[PDB]
Amino acid sequence: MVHRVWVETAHTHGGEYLKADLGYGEFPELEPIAKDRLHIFSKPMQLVTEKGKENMIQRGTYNYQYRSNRPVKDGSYLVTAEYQPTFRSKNKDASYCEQTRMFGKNIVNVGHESADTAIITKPVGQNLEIVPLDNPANIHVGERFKVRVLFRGEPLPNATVTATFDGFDTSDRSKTHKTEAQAFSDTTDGKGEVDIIPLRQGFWKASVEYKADFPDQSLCQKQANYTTLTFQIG
Amino acid sequence: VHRVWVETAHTHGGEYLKADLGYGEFPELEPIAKDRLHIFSKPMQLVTEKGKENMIQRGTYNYQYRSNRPVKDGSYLVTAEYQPTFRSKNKDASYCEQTRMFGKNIVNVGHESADTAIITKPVGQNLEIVPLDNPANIHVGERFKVRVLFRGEPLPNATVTATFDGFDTSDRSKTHKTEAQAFSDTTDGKGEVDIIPLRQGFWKASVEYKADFPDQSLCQKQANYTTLTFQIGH
Ligand SMILES: [Cu+2]
Ligand SMILES: [Cu+2]
Repeated sequence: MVHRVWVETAHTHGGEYLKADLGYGEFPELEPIAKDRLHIFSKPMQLVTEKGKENMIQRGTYNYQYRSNRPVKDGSYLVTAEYQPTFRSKNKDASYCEQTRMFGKNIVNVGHESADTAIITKPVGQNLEIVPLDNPANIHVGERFKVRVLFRGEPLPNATVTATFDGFDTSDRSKTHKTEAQAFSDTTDGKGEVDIIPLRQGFWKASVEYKADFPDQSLCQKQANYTTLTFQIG
Repeated sequence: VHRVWVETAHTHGGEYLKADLGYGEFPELEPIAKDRLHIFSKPMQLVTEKGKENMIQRGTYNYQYRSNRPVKDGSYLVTAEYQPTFRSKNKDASYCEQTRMFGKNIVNVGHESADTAIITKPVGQNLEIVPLDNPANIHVGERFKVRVLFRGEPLPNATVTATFDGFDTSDRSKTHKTEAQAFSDTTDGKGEVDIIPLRQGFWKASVEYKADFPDQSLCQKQANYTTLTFQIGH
């Protein structure tokens, strides 16, 4: 089971509590975070609004449910989740250390006709980050949704960005646990940007991963980053 | 980056089969340049019940081929090969790399032809996409199973992408994009993957594999780029 990270938000109208969910596992099926994984999510998910980044409270039936501190107004906001860095041993004969980090970012439009770009287009500081350059509410089927990929604050050229949606691939309860089939794939340009072309309406997840050398070679050797951006089309 | 694919005209029973060798950027057919003629030193092959036969290079442009004889209703293969070429590569050192490319097109002659006897048998391409079903039976959103073979054996964990003519067209030029894919997934332990087409049209599936060259005394690395073209819908 690969175990990737993404973020989901329920339909929220202005003035009520924004409920969100931390998906850790196989998209799009949410699952409770296991006992041996809790230390990985030591820091709660964050809500990004005009006042900035604020912590969310882990309230709900399951341990992956979060609720906003105060009610939220209409606008376009971000919900971010982080898999805190973990170290593990790998090989291939001269085993080595790898640091895994994962990030999830969800675009949430609180209120109909809300398609702001001021907040959602600003980088939030994730090691590997997908910054939307437009609001998904304006993107119809067949239109292009430009995003930028940033690694360590700089644009990432030639990075493979894939994208899928809930209901595209429907199989493999647990028999393979393989990564889901993608409905889109393309590489970023020199400015780190790529146009996602959605062919279906629904809840979409875009994904990018980068593997590189760890900065401090005297502590660890490799670093792997998996990042997703979740949004709505239509 | 030039790649190999095959296109076939709409063909009925009793007429010659016209096919085109695409060497370049899909789906723009281009004449094979003077300095590239030696690479395509063997003609495109037509695979039928009687096996593999050479096609005849007839037409205004040098990428155009016809079958030797009029073809009957059925399901046939048209294959093209970019013959192995060696080039030097630097990292710092210098090593030999052999490049080979393959293309295969499933062509149904007759409006009701959905045979599988010919198109599902491997042809012997070093890197090959073997269809396990006829695409004429595949409607939009259904699964089209293929297997990937490398040196005759199934190739697991290989990335297969797919796109169609007309998917990415914006601002295409001699120095631009339109490599965007409408599908991407990895093969399983049996080398099989289900392409899920979301639109009708002229589709191309692609896979590549970089490995060590067999005879390390002569060359070091090998790179294979392989295509499968087909029609979805009518
Ligand atoms: Cu509503
Ligand atoms: Cu016809």
